[PDB]
Parts: sequence; C-alpha cells; structure tokens
Amino acid sequence: ARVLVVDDAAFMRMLLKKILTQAGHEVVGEASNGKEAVEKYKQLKPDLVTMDIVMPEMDGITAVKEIMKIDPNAKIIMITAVGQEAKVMEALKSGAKGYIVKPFQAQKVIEEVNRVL
Amino acid sequence: ARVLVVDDAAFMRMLLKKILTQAGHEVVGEASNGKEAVEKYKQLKPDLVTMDIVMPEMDGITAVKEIMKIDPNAKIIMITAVGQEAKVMEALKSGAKGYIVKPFQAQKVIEEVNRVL
Repeated sequence: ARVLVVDDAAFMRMLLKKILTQAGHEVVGEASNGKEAVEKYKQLKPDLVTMDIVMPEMDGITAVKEIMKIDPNAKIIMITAVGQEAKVMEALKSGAKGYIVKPFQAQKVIEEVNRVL
Repeated sequence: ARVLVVDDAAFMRMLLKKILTQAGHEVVGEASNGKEAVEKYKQLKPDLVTMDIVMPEMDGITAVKEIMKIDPNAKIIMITAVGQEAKVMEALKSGAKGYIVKPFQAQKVIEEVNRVL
C-alpha cells in the first residue's frame, strides 16, 4: 500500500495521489524523471510504483538544437563539470555560445555571462 | 539581462539564480528538463539561457530495468495514453506488472492497483 508516484507533470502526480489516497493508500514519494525514480525507489522501498512511460528524454544538445530552431539568435551557456567535454563541444557546435564549469566561482560565471552579451 | 535557468537540480537553479540576481540580472523562468526548457523559451523569449549539459535522459523502459535490477520483486504500473503501446509493451516485457490508461477512470485505476497486489 506504499506507493511511489512518478510522472513529469505535477498535476498528474497530484491527480493520481488523490485517487490512491482516496482508496486508502499512502503516497510515500514522487518523481519528475527516470533518475529520480530509481534513487527514490532505493530510499523508500515501496510496495508499488506508478510510472508514466513518457519521461523526459531530451538531452542538453537536442534542447540547444530545438531552441536554435526556434530563435537562431538564442544565447545559451552550458553548465558543465569535468568529464562532459565531448557533449559540451557538440552543444557549442549546435549553437551554444559558451560554458561555465562547476564548481562555480561567481566571478568566472559573470565574466562568461557578460562575454556572451 | 532576462535569463532562463535550466538544471534538473533545484539547489543548482537556486545557486545560479543567486549569482545572476546578485549581478543585476532577472531570472524570468526555470526548467527541470529539456522539453520544459524549450516550452519556456517560447513563452519567455529570454535574452540568455543557462543549461546543464546533463538533463534527464532516462526513459520509462530503462527506469523499469534499473528498478528490476535493484529489486526483482518490484511491482510497477505504467501510465499510458493511446499511441504509446509499443513502449508499454516493452516496459511489461522488462518487468512491469500492469498499466492504466489516461484519461483515468478512478474505478479502473484501483481495479488495476488491486490486481497488481
């Protein structure tokens, strides 16, 4: 009777939580995506999961492409950590204008925002 | 100076919003994933986007697989609409126990939760 509700739409989570709780079940957790669903399953060990078969599955690169398609003047800065450089490379190829590296130093972040503008 | 901040981690959004606002910039919106980033770009037409190159990119099927890997007794119900049947099929193959169809009738939803338990 302990249920993990997974859905990218907050209102869908709510609607399902309503129906479950109204049937005497306890929603012990919620997730907006795949990774979070799996993490929350470990931590909560629920009896039941409800999961939308559509989950956000758009990466940073293709979201750059979609935004550039909409507005070719879009100014995008990627947030990256060490190890993701191949993907950042391709984001920049696809129209992104810059990037900043985690962990942030506030000065370097604004140097880069300013540079882009 | 109007910035759309995109990152799957709420605290990362916050941290970046802090640094931007402290530099005299207006965070006019936020997104937790790819789809939402693109939608919000249209609606807000921001001067600047900041976007994590890692965005949730795990689909419902592979999140079923990861959960089954963790607990082979996991009980998962897929939420589906018309048109997604190929993906629901494969979710069930990978260990999911059932599904419910949107738009929900509360009775059919609990018939299916009960059946699974």
